[PDB]
Amino acid sequence: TKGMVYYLVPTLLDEFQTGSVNALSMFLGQVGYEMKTLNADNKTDAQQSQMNDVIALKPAAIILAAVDFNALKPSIEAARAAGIPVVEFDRQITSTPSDFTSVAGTVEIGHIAGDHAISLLKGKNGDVKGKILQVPGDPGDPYTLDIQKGFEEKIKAFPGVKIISVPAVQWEASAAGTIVSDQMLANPDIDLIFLHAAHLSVAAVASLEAAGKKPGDVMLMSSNGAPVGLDLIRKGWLNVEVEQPLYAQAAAIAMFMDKVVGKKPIKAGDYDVLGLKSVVTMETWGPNIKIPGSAITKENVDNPSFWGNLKPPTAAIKSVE
Ligand SMILES: N[C@@H]1[C@@H](O)[C@H](O)[C@@H](CO)O[C@@H]1O
Repeated sequence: TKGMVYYLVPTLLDEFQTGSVNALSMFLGQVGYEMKTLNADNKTDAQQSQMNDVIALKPAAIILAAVDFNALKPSIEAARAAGIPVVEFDRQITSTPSDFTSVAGTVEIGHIAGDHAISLLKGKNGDVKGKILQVPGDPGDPYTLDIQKGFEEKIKAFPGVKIISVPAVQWEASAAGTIVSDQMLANPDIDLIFLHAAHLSVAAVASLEAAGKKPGDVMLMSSNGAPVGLDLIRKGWLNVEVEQPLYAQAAAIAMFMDKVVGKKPIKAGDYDVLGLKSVVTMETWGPNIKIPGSAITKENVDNPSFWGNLKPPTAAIKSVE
């Protein structure tokens, strides 16, 4: 064994989070690290306390996905000062250095979602008009902040589309259900609802159903690729799911961990991570790998490369030498 790695996961409340524990644990194990997971259960002060605890344990590395991206900056600094490598998973922290960061191309995921919304709202006469209800996730999470930026950039170019945006605080599907019910009663002309993770869409479907809607009446889209999302595609409720590449983000951390722990430089460039072109840059917050997401529709929903089909790579993750 090469040592222990602590993963500070923000919650265990959807398939991405629990999937990330499983993938990081398995992949790191393939490259000779034992992973231990601590769950913040959506409490910032818990995760901050967990950081102190783990710093005291002096592990080979810490993997953090911050509950709140502004709140954790001091903890990151403390860990690194104690000589412990810190890796950011999924939730990008740009305001202080980390030793590695592994994220989806989130602005690009918002762009893809934007392109599909536009396509979905384009009318017979070539114009783009309608009303979109957008349901971001928690404001403390750069994943949704950056998807929102990309999405809005696309949609704003077509001012005949009105957009209503209401975040689901703490990523709660229950909030999303309330939002969809209240907003649809006030705006019967909502044509499309874009939610930033598929577990939110599950609540949206129930809210639509309770208002008498059937699959396809209101177009629906979400943006993380979770299994419940792909199942809503198959059932006709969801028009599009723009996945983030969970397995690849996890695999990349395992692939580069020897370099992180060895304090060896991580060279900028294009890498293959589980078949995806993954881009490493040197940023002010340290080495960063950005891995692309993809749009999933009924036409390609069964592609085993998409993590919501729960067919992880068969072959050995290997350390980057
Ligand atoms: N990128 C992840 C999503 O996949 C996930 O749904 C939320 C909530 O767990 O956290 C992060 O934002």
